[PDB]
Amino acid sequence: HWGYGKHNGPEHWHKDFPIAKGERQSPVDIDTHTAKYDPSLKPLSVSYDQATSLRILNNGHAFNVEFDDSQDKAVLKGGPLDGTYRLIQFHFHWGSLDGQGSEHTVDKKKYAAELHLVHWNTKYGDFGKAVQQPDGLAVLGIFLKVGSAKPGLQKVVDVLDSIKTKGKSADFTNFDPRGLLPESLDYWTYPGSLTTPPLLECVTWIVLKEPISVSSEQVLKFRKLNFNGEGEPEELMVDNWRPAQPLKNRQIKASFK
Amino acid sequence: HWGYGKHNGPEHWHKDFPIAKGERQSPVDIDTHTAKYDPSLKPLSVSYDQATSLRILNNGHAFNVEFDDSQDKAVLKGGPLDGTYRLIQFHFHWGSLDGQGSEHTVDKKKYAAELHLVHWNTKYGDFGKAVQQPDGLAVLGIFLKVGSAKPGLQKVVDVLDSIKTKGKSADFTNFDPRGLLPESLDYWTYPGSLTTPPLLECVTWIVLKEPISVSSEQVLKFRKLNFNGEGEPEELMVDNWRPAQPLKNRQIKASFK
Ligand SMILES: Nc1cc(Cl)c(S(N)(=O)=O)cc1S(N)(=O)=O
Ligand SMILES: Nc1cc(Cl)c(S(N)(=O)=O)cc1S(N)(=O)=O
Ligand SMILES: [Zn+2]
Ligand SMILES: [Zn+2]
Repeated sequence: HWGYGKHNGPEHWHKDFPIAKGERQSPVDIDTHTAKYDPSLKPLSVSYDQATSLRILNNGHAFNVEFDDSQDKAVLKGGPLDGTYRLIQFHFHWGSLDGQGSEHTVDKKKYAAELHLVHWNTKYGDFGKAVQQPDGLAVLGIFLKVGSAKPGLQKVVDVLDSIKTKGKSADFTNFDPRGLLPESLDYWTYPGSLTTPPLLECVTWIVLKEPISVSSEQVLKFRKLNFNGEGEPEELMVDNWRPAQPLKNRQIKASFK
Repeated sequence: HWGYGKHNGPEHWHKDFPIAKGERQSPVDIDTHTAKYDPSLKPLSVSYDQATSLRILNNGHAFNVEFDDSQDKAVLKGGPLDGTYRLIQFHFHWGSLDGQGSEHTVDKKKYAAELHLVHWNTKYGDFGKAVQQPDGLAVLGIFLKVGSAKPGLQKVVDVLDSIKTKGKSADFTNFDPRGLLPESLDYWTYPGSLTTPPLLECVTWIVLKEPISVSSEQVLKFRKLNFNGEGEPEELMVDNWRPAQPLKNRQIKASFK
């Protein structure tokens, strides 16, 4: 029964998931002056041309847009990564107000929301096996700020009415995640973890420097979702972000000067 | 985006909810000289000894005090009712000034506010199924006039600061709704509807004749609530009442002579 409230939120998670106090937890604050440029990092390769989305699900804390990951259709490669990582799902974290919502921060700046594109390393065969490995996942993180609308996001926001409450799903085919990417692929990278329970330390984080812009009306529709099931008292799905965790013995690398 | 303003208030609701012009809409004016005494009505049975409140919520138009309705703990029976109705929530409607705020009127008299205790018929299993039935709900309505304070109301007014804006909730356990009841259970009854969208024609209305008294300071605290979300321009939550609707082919019955 973990969640984001006073009695079950991030400060409680360590009781059920002791790794919450581990050595490579996420998210973190990105200190842009301390991050070091690494000229040995390769360009990021984001190959989403054959992506095939299947479904969208309200899982009780956010919503996941799911993909067919049974062949290499949508893959992340290059950058800090060795080998091939297949897209399985994306989701967001967001706030109750525009001044908060992101998980990562940039010189302590919080964005209104953060998009996570989750990928698993094909050398481990399946997602479930991959999360047991220190290099099992690669998450592409993208900040959202409020300003102009993101056209490529509108098909997501218009389906949210149909998955308002916990446990609802809807068909969501033919969704192109390329419409959620900023112009630049300039990034920061560090070794970390899932930001939700079970908090497994299996993620290579790749956080893009350039935010995308979404409109106030688009993020308002996120905030009309519900944490609760149908027929239960309404609890708006807002503030589903974990705050920054201690960097400990890690270095954040920059792909750019 | 229905509400109570000039451009989205009760006179607009029929566009989205055509039943607003239906044959059994609420509230109504209670013409006390036309209501007929029915000696075949049984005494009302209000059994609230085991009620267990859980939470209070600002839903953007009023606030709801919610109950655990997963067993028969707080039930309404008798009167005009067949079977057992379980308490799910209560809320109020109120005005900007003491001369208005009630939904029902009594010989055209408007009270400062009106309390609605909402109950669903256990034969339909859940609230959501109950509102689809002509005998699905029973609402106990109680008028508020301004005079002496209502001691049993003060725990509600003191929590309102913590739910000032739309979408906020707070724990609200151990609240006894018996402290909101007048001495007499003398009532009027008629078949009607929800008074808010979706305006479903599923309610047996039971309106008590005896008002309760609340102090000016108590109703002032209702009027400090906000329709708006946090960080938005302030719009005081006042005048959240629907005016009287046409009686059409209905009879109001009185439990008393
Ligand atoms: N399965 C999963 C995997 C990752 Cl990697 C992440 S996150 N937030 O670390 O990207 C979140 C989730 S989920 N669906 O529990 O929110
Ligand atoms: N759910 C509900 C049920 C009833 Cl019955 C009524 S009322 N005003 O008819 O009592 C009001 C509401 S609510 N929460 O939308 O204001
Ligand atoms: Zn995430
Ligand atoms: Zn009401």
